[PDB]
Amino acid sequence: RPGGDTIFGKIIRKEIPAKIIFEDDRCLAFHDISPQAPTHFLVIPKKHISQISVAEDDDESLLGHLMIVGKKCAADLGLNKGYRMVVNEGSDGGQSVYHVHLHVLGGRQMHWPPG
Amino acid sequence: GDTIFGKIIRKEIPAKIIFEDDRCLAFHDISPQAPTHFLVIPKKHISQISVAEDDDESLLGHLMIVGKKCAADLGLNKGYRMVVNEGSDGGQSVYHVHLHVLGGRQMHWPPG
Ligand SMILES: CNc1nc(N)nc2c1ncn2[C@@H]1O[C@H](COP(=O)(O)O)[C@@H](O)[C@@]1(C)F
Ligand code: NA
Repeated sequence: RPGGDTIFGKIIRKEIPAKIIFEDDRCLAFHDISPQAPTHFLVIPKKHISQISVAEDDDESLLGHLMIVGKKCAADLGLNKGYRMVVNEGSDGGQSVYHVHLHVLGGRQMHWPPG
Repeated sequence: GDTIFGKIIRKEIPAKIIFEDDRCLAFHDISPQAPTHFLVIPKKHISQISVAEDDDESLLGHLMIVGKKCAADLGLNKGYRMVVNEGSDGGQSVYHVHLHVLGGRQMHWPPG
């Protein structure tokens, strides 16, 4: 299925509702359902890639496009003071949905270490 | 507008370099927050992700592919976290774009 059958594939195909911020031919940006900050959204590719550890060398442009879209959405949402971009990989990374996604958190002071 | 990461790229100060190519450098972080904590930075000086242009997409994605390849070579088979901090709220320390890659322990949520 185009986009796959994880909850993110369903959101890509408009089968499950989501709060969409931006959409193009390569990616979708939408608000996280359990926000860990005043502003917390996700940017996902439309192409299904299960995890960053299995991304191909030709996925570089797409992965960079997730970050460019994440920084554009953050500026459009008024995050003028900054934000944190996060990609979780596997069990130690805390990954719970196996479809690559970039978290963007802002609206508050983010702390160190990042988890 | 030089930065300490510019001195590392230029080999003017020591760093434990993990990998280098013609457009990026990966090296262990001097103040590690996990058993394995390294950075991947572009050689081109982009001060922060908020000012990166559309033409930089391939270079930014290259940081993540190099980061995931370095993590595999460093034995992070149980997973890891990749982080990019922007500005004061993001907790950005050096004004040279850097991708943090942290593993070797359970990463917690929220991510700071
Ligand atoms: C109702 N859904 C959720 N509710 C609550 N409370 N926490 C959730 C939900 N989904 C995920 N998480 C948390 O997000 C983290 C990052 O996951 P990923 O985005 O990188 O895949 C996970 O480790 C989690 C389970 F702590
Ligand atoms: Na610099």
